Amino acid sequence: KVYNSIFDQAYEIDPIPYFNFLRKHDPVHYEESIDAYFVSKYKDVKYILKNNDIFNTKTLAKRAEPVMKDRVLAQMSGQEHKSKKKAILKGMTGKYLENLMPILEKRTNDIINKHIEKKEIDIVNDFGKVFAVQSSMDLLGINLENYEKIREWHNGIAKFITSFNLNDEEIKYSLECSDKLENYLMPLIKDRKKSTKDDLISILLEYKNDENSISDTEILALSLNVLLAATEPVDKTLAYLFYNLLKNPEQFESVKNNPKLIKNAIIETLRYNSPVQLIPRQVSKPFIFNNTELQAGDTVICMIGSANRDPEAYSNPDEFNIHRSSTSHSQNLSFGTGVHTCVGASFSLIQLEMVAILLLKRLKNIKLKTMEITEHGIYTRGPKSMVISFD
Ligand code: HEM
Ligand SMILES: NCc1ccc2[nH]ccc2c1
Repeated sequence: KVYNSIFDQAYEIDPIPYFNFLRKHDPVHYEESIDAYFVSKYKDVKYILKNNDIFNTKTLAKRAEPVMKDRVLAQMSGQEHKSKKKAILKGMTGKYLENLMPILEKRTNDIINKHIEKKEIDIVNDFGKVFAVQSSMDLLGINLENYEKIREWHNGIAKFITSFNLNDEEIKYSLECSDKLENYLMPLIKDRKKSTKDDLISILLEYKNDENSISDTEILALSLNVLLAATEPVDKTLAYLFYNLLKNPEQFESVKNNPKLIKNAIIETLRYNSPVQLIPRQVSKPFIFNNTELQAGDTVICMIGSANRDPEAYSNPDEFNIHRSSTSHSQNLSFGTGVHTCVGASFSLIQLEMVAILLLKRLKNIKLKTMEITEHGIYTRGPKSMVISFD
């Protein structure tokens, strides 16, 4: 009936032609392999995410609980969601943020110092994947000793969350990974209870729901939620940022000349190469977009990358342009919108600006070595490698 499928081999290699086709010819597109509709236009994605009652987050509960071990922020609503969301934000704002950022500068310079004498560095594999997990561990309060194993287990859990047809042996490994992370993490939650530090895990322990407190298994689930949420997109976005700047030498120079433009470059990178590509919701009642009827219990999947390149929301949407100013410009959907918008958005922009500015300060006469990237992932998406040389 319809011959263009999200799961075509061509899609993961280059989804942009698919974005353009779907928005123009099938904006609410059914995929029988996973019994879900993919939503490609900016207007409809925005509407879905802004109407949490019609499109709720219970979808993200069977695709999460197996590894998260208890309730995650997305599953919550009402006063509980708002107050716990505020608790998490407390660990990346105020005094917690003032303390964290010097530490993330250290993380960054320690990685740089590991590679500076080789005169090249892989922004994906040498920097991004290491910095991303370490920064998440520092946010939480986890000692960097076992960070290599933390990365391994994180990868296994993330794969279960971001995948669509896992086989039985792949599933069993993702679960093992989450037990090892639980086995590792629960003892530190039990130690943090007594001696209390100034980190996010202690914030969660001091939480007061009137006079109640989240169970340890729920602190673990929320701690795992932050670990997964903060790690995955940081690597990808840093790589995309430097790739796009170097592929547009004139814009790279504008940033070098006015470093303030770096914030805009990060935002444009998040729009152009959205590292979180899909956001699922469950339909709570009969509903219709364009011609396409949806029923209660159906699953819709917002295509963030498609929406962020919608010509109805941006002029020249498929061009990287750090100087976009609000013929047509909209707020991008890379952090979502509405009730469940990313709690880490402001911290992410601050952390990414710090790292980019330090890389630009210490690596002189940067030159691209990976002339053509190859990207992988349809749920979370980024380059396999992104190597740069420097003096
Ligand atoms: C460039 C970096 C990041 C991007 C692109 C990103 C993207 C997103 C998106 C698109 C959502 C919405 C998911 C939905 O509506 O179902 C989300 C939610 C969330 N993100 Fe991020 N995120 C990033 C960094 C972070 C960081 C650093 C944290 C730190 C803890 C974090 C924690 C969360 C949490 C807890 C949620 C759930 C929000 C809620 O349910 O109210 N993320 N993120
Ligand atoms: N907070 C960003 C984010 C959103 C969805 C995700 N699915 C797996 C990891 C992950 C991270």
